[PDB]
Amino acid sequence: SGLEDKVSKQLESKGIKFEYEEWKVPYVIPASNHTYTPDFLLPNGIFVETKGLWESDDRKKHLLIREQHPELDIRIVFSSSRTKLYKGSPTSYGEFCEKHGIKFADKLIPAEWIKEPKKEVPFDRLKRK
Amino acid sequence: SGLEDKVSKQLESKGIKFEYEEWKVPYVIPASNHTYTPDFLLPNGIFVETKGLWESDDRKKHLLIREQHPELDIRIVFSSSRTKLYKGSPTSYGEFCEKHGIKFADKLIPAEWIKEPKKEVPFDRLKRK
Repeated sequence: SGLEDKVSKQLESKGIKFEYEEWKVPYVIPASNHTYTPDFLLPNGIFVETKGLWESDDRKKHLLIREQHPELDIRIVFSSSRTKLYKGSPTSYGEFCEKHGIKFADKLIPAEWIKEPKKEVPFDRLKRK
Repeated sequence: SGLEDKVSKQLESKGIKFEYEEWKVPYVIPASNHTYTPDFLLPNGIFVETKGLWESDDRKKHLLIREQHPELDIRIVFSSSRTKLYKGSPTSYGEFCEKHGIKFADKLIPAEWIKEPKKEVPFDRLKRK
């Protein structure tokens, strides 16, 4: 940077010996608690989230929720699952979902999902509104 | 949204009783591990970070570092300590530092800091670049 150079030029001019970016300090960012509210809950126990732009954080949230709540069946309906993860990415929302076993579809809830046999939803583990 | 509207219309048209944003799924964002590399380390054991823009995440980082490594003396030299935290915020970088006990200066490292008596830095706690 320009700032680092000024400071650097300062110390040297005054003959101050110093160390630069020589040392690393470890630290941990504490685990945090959050909640996610799926857009729709179908009678057969299927949760459905609708999504246009699907940002990095949101993808991680889904991967985390699947790891933490494997008995939850949460699927996604995209305006377009072809959209690429980011600017010049080669990977698309749909591809990502396929890689992680996230069931998805475009524009509307597929007819077959609505018809899957109802399953138990662990509501005790959830918090209402 | 167009997507939430179309999907709920599709559901209503098929007679599906669905709950909308009725349930909160709790989840945890895992603790993460990092390392911070101060820009300079003076002979007397004082570390100095040079900062221009200083974002919300960078600030939060500084507080975690002070908490986890209270044995280190980490100070900040800003391009301007008058800069506001974020657009609209009334609080400046300099006021954030005073509120949290972080020593700071503007543009160049204060001569009086350079002159403070040496304090041994516990390098066993740190990791070389």
